[PDB]
Amino acid sequence: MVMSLLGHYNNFFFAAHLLDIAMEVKTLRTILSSVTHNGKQLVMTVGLLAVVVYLYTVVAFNFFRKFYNKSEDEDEPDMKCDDMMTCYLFHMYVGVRAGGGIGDEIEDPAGDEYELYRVVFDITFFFFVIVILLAIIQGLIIDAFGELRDQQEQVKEDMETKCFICGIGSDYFDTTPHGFETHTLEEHNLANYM
Amino acid sequence: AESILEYFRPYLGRIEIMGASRRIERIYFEISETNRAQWEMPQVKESKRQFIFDVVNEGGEAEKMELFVSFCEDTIFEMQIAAQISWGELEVQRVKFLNYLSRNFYTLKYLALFLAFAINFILLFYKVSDSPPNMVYYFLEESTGYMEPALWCLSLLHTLVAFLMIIGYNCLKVPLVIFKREKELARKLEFDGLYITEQPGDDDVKGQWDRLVLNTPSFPSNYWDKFVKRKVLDKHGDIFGRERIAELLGMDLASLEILTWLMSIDVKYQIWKFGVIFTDNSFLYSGWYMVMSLLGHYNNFFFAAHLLDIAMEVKTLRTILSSVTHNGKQLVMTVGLLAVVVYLYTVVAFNFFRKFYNKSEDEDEPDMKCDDMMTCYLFHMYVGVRAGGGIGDEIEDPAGDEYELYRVVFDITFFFFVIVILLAIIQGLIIDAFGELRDQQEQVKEDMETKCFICGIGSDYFDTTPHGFETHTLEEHNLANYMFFLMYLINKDETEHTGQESYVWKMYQERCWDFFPAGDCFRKQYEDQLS
Amino acid sequence: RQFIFDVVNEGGEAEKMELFVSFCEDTIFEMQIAAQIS
Amino acid sequence: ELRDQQEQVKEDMETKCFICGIGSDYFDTTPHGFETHTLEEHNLANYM
Ligand SMILES: Nc1ncnc2c1ncn2[C@@H]1O[C@H](COP(=O)(O)OP(=O)(O)OP(=O)(O)O)[C@@H](O)[C@H]1O
Ligand SMILES: Nc1ncnc2c1ncn2[C@@H]1O[C@H](COP(=O)(O)OP(=O)(O)OP(=O)(O)O)[C@@H](O)[C@H]1O
Ligand SMILES: Nc1ncnc2c1ncn2[C@@H]1O[C@H](COP(=O)(O)OP(=O)(O)OP(=O)(O)O)[C@@H](O)[C@H]1O
Ligand SMILES: CNC(=O)c1cc(Cl)cc(C)c1NC(=O)c1cc(Br)nn1-c1ncccc1Cl
Ligand SMILES: Cn1c(=O)c2c(ncn2C)n(C)c1=O
Ligand SMILES: [Ca+2]
Ligand SMILES: [Zn+2]
Ligand SMILES: [Zn+2]
Ligand SMILES: [Zn+2]
Repeated sequence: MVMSLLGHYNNFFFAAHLLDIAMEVKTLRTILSSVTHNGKQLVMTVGLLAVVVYLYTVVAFNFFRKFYNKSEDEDEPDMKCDDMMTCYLFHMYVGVRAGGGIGDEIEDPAGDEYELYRVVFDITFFFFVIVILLAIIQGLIIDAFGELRDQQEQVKEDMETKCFICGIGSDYFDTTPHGFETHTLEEHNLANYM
Repeated sequence: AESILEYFRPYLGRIEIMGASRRIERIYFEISETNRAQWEMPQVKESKRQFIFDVVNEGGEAEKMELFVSFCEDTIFEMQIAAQISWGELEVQRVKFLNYLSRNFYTLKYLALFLAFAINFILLFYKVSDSPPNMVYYFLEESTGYMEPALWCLSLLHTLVAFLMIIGYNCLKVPLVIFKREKELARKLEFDGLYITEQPGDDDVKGQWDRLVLNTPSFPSNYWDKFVKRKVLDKHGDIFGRERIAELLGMDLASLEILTWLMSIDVKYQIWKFGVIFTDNSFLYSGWYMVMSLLGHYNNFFFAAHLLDIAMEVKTLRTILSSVTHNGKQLVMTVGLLAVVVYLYTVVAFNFFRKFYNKSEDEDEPDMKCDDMMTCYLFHMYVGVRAGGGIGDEIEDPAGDEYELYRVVFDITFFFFVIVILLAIIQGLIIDAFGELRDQQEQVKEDMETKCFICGIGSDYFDTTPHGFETHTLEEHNLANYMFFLMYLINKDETEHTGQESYVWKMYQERCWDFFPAGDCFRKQYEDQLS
Repeated sequence: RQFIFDVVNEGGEAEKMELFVSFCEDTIFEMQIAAQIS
Repeated sequence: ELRDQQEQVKEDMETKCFICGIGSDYFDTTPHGFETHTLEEHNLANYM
């Protein structure tokens, strides 16, 4: 209701109401439940994916501060490592979102100069931050899925097979023809105990 | 008699042992308030949960029972320590201080964790300058009454707290360590003859660092039986010279004889002891944390190493990272292959496609990254692996004839393998590792939700009567009670032991764990009759 | 359907029965409301 | 898939006998039952 009142102040606020297209139609709710199921894990995963980009920020600084720099004009400034957080930023922006990590937006060791340090650096970066971490993320959700399904199946079976009121199983009730279908539809029915 | 039979409900216990007449019999006894009071504190409760978890999903299924008795024996020690924490004149202050640093050890840990984030937030403001306020570093903030003075001040507090956790660990979590270590030794010598008949056997390094204490005159220090050295002389004392086992167990000549500090110190025991700890994986982590806090005074960016605890033991991070540490040798192994394949490609390219390479533009174009199988190997592990279509995106373009259909095959093969197959396998392993932990956990829980620990009977038989598997698992065969018995009988002054409490005692002192039900239970035995 | 689902895969196994009685007590109220609107 | 197969194998064993087919239950009624009917009586190496 409040967003529908804001829709009269600026009509683009009516775009907020399309978020119901996620709330309770069963295919969208079961899909989004795989993401919600598993929260503190994920919100923590992302947490690590920040303390693992802060450390690649620090190191660089101390040593590789020249191998950086993103300008072209002779009077080249735009030094994204000569100030406070800019690097932490440059590492959470340009970095994380790429293919080979920082190694694709920072000069090129090539010309000697600690060559075998910026190689190690980059390869260690991309490998962790892009395989390991981003991988773990897809990992959690897939599991969360399998998880819901397992619960559901357990439910159904525990039922297809045994009684609610009492606890006897199908066997001791199926020794006779159509048995577990009587001791659960006539005798110990549920609706009737109500 | 309901009032009475209720006031005394928390101070009674029902066991269900089987012995003598080959029949099930019930035992009743009394438990003090303090005996039960030191059981519901959170530290012991979490120990129960962890022990139950790692005995159903590892190699038990027969010898699980002796592990349970071993579980009781160490919680016996644990509860004694907790009771003790709740010139000349300075000794009263020092015992009160050591009891203080160990009484709240987990608050010192949270306070060190908060100071790591407080220092690292202040490090985001640094800045480099071409001249002073070449290569001059400044704290680059508005003066505030903050920044530089607070960065100086917090570096002392983090080092003080990282030092106090060494003392806090050494006076709380190391006693039990040295304990679970003497028992072992004094349990091999007698009922096996370790050094009296066989021999460590090299491989067992542990079983060697510990050939130093045997002779020590305080071997059974943190261990109840200060007589072990005399039960081995009495046993393996004939088949082996009574004057030969009268050495590798100290008691030198004792066979016949059957301020402070600096003044009395078994130099040789202390040595042994020290060794035992510089190898505990929890002590080495605590030592590293302190060392990095000292390096934090040489260059303040070393305090960024302490943010790695944000992975070590908060439960969402630990369960997430545990999916990566499971399947270790697998992963590393995979990468190994991903380095042989990109080599079986280096060898190839070279021989033929060495011109299709080259990464220069100047007329005098050199930068030929294929004039050495070394550089080629790098160019293939650098530019290559990390891309979208593999080498095919950083190496000219077949197009112009020249083996066109060879560099096509090359690239497409390289690509498909190294980027689908391999990188895929990696994500594969971790996901599985996940499913793996969950399965174990579920197994644990269920095996429990459903069956008994002491014996092995299942729910069914029990659930025949209303709420069956909640009594035979909450009264009779309870677990906590098969433990309070021990502590009880240990106090009961012998001469006043009953009949059943003397069958168990003699069976405890001789390690014959056959007094546990295992397979049966009153209800079953006395079925027909009534119970 | 929803009640049956969330009593087998959570912490029942003993006290499930009082939940069932609690289930009946609220559907008792529900049916009374529907009568008052028709 | 491979893991499932492996687990099945192990368990089918941790739990039941090879020569005959009786399970752990009918054997564990007594103390350490199965660990006997699979290490003394119906051992396998011995039928060899
Ligand atoms: N009291 C009971 N005791 C044992 N089993 C029961 C009991 N009530 C239901 N069941 C189990 O659930 C099944 C019957 O559920 P039913 O399909 O009637 O519920 P429903 O989905 O509301 O019905 P409908 O499909 O008509 O909507 C039976 O197979 C039975 O095994
Ligand atoms: N001696 C036993 N024999 C059979 N089952 C047992 C035994 N001890 C515990 N259990 C099983 O474990 C459950 C009781 O565990 P309980 O929850 O009391 O441990 P806890 O988690 O330490 O307790 P709390 O939840 O109060 O911390 C019961 O459902 C029971 O089936
Ligand atoms: N004949 C049998 N009948 C039933 N179970 C058997 C039989 N043989 C082996 N087993 C099962 O396998 C297990 C014994 O296998 P064992 O570990 O001895 O094989 P192994 O791995 O060759 O031995 P080791 O571990 O010494 O190499 C027992 O737990 C038992 O249940
Ligand atoms: C497994 N690491 C350790 O042993 C450890 C060792 C030392 Cl010397 C210092 C700290 C802060 C350590 N880290 C923790 O001890 C810790 C990190 C997180 Br996140 N939570 N957490 C914790 N766990 C329980 C109670 C209080 C806390 Cl603070
Ligand atoms: C003397 N004694 C014992 O005999 C004992 C014990 N714990 C188990 N036993 C058997 N403790 C702590 C003990 O002091
Ligand atoms: Ca007496
Ligand atoms: Zn029924
Ligand atoms: Zn039991
Ligand atoms: Zn058999």
